[PDB]
Amino acid sequence: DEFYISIETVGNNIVERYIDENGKERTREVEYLPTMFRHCKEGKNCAPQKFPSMKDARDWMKRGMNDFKLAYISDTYGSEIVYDRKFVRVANCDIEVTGDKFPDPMKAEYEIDAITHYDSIDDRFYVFDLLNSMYGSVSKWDAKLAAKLDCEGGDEVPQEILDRVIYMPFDNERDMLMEYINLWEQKRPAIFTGWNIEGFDVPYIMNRVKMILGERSMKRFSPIGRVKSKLSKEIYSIDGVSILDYLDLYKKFAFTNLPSFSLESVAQHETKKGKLPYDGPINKLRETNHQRYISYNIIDVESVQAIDKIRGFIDLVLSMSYYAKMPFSGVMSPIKTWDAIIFNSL
Amino acid sequence: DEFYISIETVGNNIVERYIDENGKERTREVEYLPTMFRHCKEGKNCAPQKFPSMKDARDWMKRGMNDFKLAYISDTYGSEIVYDRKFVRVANCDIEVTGDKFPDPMKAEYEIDAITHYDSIDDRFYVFDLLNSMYGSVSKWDAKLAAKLDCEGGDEVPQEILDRVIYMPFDNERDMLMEYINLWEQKRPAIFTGWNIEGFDVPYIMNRVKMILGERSMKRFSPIGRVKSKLSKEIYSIDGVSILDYLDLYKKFAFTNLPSFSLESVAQHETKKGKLPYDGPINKLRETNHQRYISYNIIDVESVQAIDKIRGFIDLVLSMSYYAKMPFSGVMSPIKTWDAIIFNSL
Repeated sequence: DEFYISIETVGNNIVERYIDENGKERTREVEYLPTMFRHCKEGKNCAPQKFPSMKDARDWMKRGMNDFKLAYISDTYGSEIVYDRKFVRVANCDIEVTGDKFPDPMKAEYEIDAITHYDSIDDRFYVFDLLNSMYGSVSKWDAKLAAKLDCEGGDEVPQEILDRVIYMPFDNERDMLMEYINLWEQKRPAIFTGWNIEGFDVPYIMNRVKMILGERSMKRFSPIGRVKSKLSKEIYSIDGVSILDYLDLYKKFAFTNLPSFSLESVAQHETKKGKLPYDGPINKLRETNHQRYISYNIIDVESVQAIDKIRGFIDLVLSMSYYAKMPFSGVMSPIKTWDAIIFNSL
Repeated sequence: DEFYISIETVGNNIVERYIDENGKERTREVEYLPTMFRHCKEGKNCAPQKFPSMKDARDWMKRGMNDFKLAYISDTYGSEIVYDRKFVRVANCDIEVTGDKFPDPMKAEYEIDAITHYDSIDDRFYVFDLLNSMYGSVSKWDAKLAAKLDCEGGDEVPQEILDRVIYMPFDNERDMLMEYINLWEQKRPAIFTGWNIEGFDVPYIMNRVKMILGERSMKRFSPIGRVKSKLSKEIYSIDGVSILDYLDLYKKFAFTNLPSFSLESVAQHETKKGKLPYDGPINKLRETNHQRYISYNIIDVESVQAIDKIRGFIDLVLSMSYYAKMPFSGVMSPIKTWDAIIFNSL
């Protein structure tokens, strides 16, 4: 009851997102000067220390921004934090890109044709189906068929999954993308997961939007209007939203030693449920069986929430974060966490 | 009001050292059952999960135990921890030994000439002097001469430091060693710091006491009874006492750039007050110039506390450890701190 969701900074100012004292998520840009600093931030670290004066903090601020954020939090939430996950919007997507070669996210040359995106608040799987684009036009996915047995041409996607589905077919990619940005705008995720979203999905979505709708549209993913490409790889950061890959969480917090950390292997290992095999060039399954294509896509996206349901990692990130009184992204490393404990301790 | 000093375990038990309702160090011995456990206890950790019924917990017991410790602390110490330095017994010692250089702590051949041991609680430095140190019978030491200028035959040991020196002259090693153990037994340090204590000071005392006085005389040092080795350089641990070497704290929490991290180098740098330049020999200073020898000893020991007044690492240690609700030994370890936060976040 009164806790932060995001701590960003713009113009030497703090822009924070939080769930207020009546459960509504609000954002505020504060004018803020920290009261401590750590000289080494201007395997070693150093003890923090209080500024003597508001003049000191002031020319420091003009000279670790992360320590600035750590301080804000401490000043703003000095008491034990009381939080409620029901107030935190965790979303996770999984896209499908049909093309020759392979969908190199950096290049982002093929039209993405499927994006299912769960939302913990609504508890709905917003499915985005592109039935019309370069690799042939295709028919609308069918929820009723999707439920039927494989023997009867059904996909066998369970009902409560199918029941929370919110099908949205599109005539063209521009439109689908343009509407996906909208989903982000009106339902902005505090934490965004998935499985290798950081490696594939996120960058490929940013790169295709950017390439198709152009930069300006791409930054609309960020409520700060800040979406950057970091560099083999390219990962993309979306300010205002903690992008936390469940493949990373799973590898950091679930003692496994699996030969493959594929969605399938992990999901099969965790939920014990699996996906119907498919005798046919999977690389061409949208062409051969788009109905199945869309169901596989929605199964994948629920696998994550299932695994999370079993493992409770999103919950740990929140406990760990609110306790250390640090941004969710630190939980992902001893050093980051330890480094915040060092500062927040004094 | 009340905080842990030491948390240890005898068998399937827990014995706790602490400052009580009204500041007295006390020791509890509690029957304890873990409220949480982390299955992986048999950047890779795992999710903690509470136990709803002591039955389903006790059924798990016997199936690292610093899970037990971290848990005891949390369970027993709920609520933010408030602590005061004034009650935490912080000791620090430096010794002088004469014999073939770098008198190896493993071997432990020679009769340790002297030990000055400060005790934060009763703000006095304790000076143990070995007269009849094989090599030679020598004069007592005079605090008087030890305060008067290079111009005279004195060592310029500051007066403030001199008004604190309890001088204990001994005519044999054993008499001084037995009494040394006595000091610990009578004023058990919560934290035991020094400069390179871990490498030399400690393992030399333990092996001398073991070799010359025997095992149990060594174990007389631990509040419960276990002082153990690790071995061609053995490292000692006294259970019930946190041995925190200031050399390690300093490299870790200071951000310097010093060509040398010797006690001399450091103290000069910090206090900008160097030692009275050496004159004569070095190794025969016990003989040629004892007294200066003993004056210096007190000096090495006060420089550490001096360094600490400026740096504040002992503060950071109690802060971090109480903030994370973990034992003092984990503030040097990111894994350990992070791992404590994971636990305590539940």
